[PDB]
Amino acid sequence: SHGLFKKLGIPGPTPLPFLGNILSYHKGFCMFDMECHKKYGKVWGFYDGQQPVLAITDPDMIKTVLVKECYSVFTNRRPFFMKSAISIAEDEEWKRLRSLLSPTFTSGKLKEMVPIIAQYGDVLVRNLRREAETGKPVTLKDVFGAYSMDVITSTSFGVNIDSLNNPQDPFVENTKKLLDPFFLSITVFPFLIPILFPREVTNFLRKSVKRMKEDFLQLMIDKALSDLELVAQSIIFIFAGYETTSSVLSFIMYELATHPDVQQKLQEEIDAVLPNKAPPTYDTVLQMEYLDMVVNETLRLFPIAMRLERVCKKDVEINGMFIPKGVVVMIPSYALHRDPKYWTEPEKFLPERFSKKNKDNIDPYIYTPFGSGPRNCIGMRFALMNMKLALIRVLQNFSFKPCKETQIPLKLSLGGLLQPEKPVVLKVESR
Amino acid sequence: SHGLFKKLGIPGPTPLPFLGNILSYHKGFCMFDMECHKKYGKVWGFYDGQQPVLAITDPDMIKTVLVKECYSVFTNRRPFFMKSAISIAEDEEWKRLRSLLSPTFTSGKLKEMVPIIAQYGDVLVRNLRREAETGKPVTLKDVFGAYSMDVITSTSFGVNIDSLNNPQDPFVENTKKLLDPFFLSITVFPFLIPILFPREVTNFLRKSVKRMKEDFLQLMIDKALSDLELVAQSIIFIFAGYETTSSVLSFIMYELATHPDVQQKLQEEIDAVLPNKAPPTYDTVLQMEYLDMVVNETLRLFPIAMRLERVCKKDVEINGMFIPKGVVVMIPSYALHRDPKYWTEPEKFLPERFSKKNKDNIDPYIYTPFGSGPRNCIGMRFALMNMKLALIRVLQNFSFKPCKETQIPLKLSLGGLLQPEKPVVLKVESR
Ligand code: HEM
Ligand code: HEM
Repeated sequence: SHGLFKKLGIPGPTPLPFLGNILSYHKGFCMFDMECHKKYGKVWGFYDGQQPVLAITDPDMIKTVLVKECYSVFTNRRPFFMKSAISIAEDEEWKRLRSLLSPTFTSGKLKEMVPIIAQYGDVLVRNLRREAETGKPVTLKDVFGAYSMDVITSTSFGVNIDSLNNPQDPFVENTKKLLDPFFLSITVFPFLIPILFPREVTNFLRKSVKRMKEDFLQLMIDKALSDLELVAQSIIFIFAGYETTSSVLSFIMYELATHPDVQQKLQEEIDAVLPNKAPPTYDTVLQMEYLDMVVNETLRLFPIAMRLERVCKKDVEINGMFIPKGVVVMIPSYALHRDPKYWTEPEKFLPERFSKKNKDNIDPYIYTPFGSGPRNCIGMRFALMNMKLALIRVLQNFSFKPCKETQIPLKLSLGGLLQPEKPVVLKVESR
Repeated sequence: SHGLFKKLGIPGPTPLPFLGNILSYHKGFCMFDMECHKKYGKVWGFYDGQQPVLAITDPDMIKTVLVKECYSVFTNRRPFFMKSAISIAEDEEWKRLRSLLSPTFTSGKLKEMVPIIAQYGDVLVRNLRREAETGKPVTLKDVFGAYSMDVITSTSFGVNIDSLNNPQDPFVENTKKLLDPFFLSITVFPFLIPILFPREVTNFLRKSVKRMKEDFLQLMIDKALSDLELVAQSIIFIFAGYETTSSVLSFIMYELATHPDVQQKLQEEIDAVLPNKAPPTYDTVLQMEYLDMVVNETLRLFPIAMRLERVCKKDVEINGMFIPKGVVVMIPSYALHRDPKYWTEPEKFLPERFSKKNKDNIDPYIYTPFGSGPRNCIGMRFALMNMKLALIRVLQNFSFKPCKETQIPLKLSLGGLLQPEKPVVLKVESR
């Protein structure tokens, strides 16, 4: 089906048989999208193996894909027991999951979780203090991974542990048992998908559900919600709240160290709203406008999901172009967030973009770090609050500086995760 | 997912891992269904490999599966360039194909084809005459296969050839290039379906389309109908009108020879409506009530499609039982057509079942030789007329008797086609 886009008069790189365009992935998903946007412009088509993928960059078309024609045509992502997971689930079954999980992520239910995750903010500082007193730079991912792992367990299960100081709490190690060659192989060869996580891990969770069959799990329990449906959601939660939270935090702290003006200016906002290391609260966080700007700006530079995808369930025509059924429509968020067409000096870190003065000039469909429409990121409010509560406690206590080992400029990982090439390592000084 | 039916409280044979229930196929699809109906009764569940299949035998439930909830839940068959074929096509794309082909199979367009296929009835007789004069029995499949191949080409393409006397007319041989180990392997292992007809054959057809891109093909041309969409339909047509037509004709002539009372009684109906070997016409065929009864009764005994299947697209509850999504619902036509619950002496051949006196007692959802609902057999009227026009010319000229080589009782093929175990071979005498 390599002839498809040329049959539609849609430009794009020339697919090779079988491989499609995946050989262009050597520069990384995101550079491909950026090279692609530069030369083909506003729409282009490429092949993930034999799978055609249509990339759109027009905000009207995007709104039509993510919001307008969502339930009708573009309801699902491509599929590539976890078929129950809300992100993989499809059509009426996704709808069902989403409707049952929508109240679990209310602004409401977040305010109740704030005293819980705040506490792990206090734990991050002590671990940070341990290293700062040593006098020497830190590998952010180990203390932000420890923080993010601690938070996500007790939020989804209510087990109070300390990843960084409790080596093998039996729940700790099994949580660490998470993990590409696969993806690339499957992108070109998804035709071995109907052939193939440790059965060991699902059990201890499906088991662990019992101790609650007696956290998200309760709010979820609050067609019947199959216990194993419940397990599929928690695993999606654990991966979401782990890998994303620690990565974004690394990216923020790198931007704060390389811009001491922003960091100290953020430290001032924290010191006025929360005088003398006052404990962060839910209403308080929502007051810190410059913190909101610092977070949104780091997510503009580093949208960890990179792309947003929808399958075209039927032959349709949106805003004047014909989308055949089975085409994957792709919104290249990364490339869009760095497009001189919509952003000034896109490579620069300028939190003032999102000022109450300039936030209104921003097209919500160009800026999609959490996606948009009914199928956008459900854990958005929680993710933002999880990260903001960590930054507050940290900048209430420390200031961060680059070191000889700080990789400046930060280079991105060549693979399919959005993470630093080299781990962010910064000097930590107690204020 | 072998635990699924026991989790639903649905009885059925005990699946083995991987294999599911396919080891029960040794007796043949149809006997399995019949053994199954006998012991589990009105609903049962079995596994084609890992694929759960729910068999229903209640006429209300069947109506709900084939007619009521067709477009909503049970729109497609299981999928196991031919994705364009109308029988394999799905949802709005099937709808599109069906709507474009509906007028091609009108009662109207059939009346125009009658002079065409009548002519090949005259050809069958000459070939039959050749063998009858020899004085000796005939292998029905060779002269009914020749007839059915001749008819289907000129109906779908308008090429006047004589399969039995033209050895290798280039269109003849390529048509013969049609053809189970696959099915069974794929039933248990459909998980290699995303890995795999001669590319040679599609070409000569996709090519041949040109000579008409300048028959069904025109009526079809009479979203755009992709030339290759056109090719997918014709191949479905060629297989339909070949293998089914010749098989049913064999089955009819076997029932006519083993019941000379019916055959001579059918010969009388033909001689009154069509005096002195008068040429059959469209209005004339539709007058032969006992011919209609003989055909319907042979199709009751021998529904060549055997089963009717629908995939459950979403979790629903029909007439009081819960059908989860992705379950294949199966209506075991064969077993239903031979169920003492609805038929008297089901093994007997009694065309009087369908008399104008007793046809009204017949439940259209128990008797589904062509299926029912929007997705029933589209070539039904044409198939019936194709066979009736052949029987008329034949019984206008010959009477058929069993021989030493006539396999009485007729045993059925153990495989997955519905055909005689041994080829029907009958003595042919000129009247
Ligand atoms: C800053 C960290 C995160 C970012 C940048 C992020 C971003 C995204 C994006 C871009 C999408 C796709 C939406 C679309 O295609 O329109 C998504 C989906 C999703 N996200 Fe996140 N996410 C983050 C953290 C989390 C967390 C902590 C959770 C929950 C614990 C979560 C739960 C989900 C779910 C369930 C979906 C799928 C929603 C659906 O299919 O209906 N995310 N996220
Ligand atoms: C006596 C010979 C035949 C018999 C017993 C027969 C029977 C059947 C049956 C039982 C079905 C399935 C319907 C359902 O699942 O509800 C079917 C489908 C179909 N039949 Fe036939 N058929 C015969 C000959 C033909 C011929 C000659 C053609 C056309 C040339 C044809 C075209 C079709 C098509 C296109 C479908 C699929 C319809 C759809 O998916 O919408 N059949 N047939």
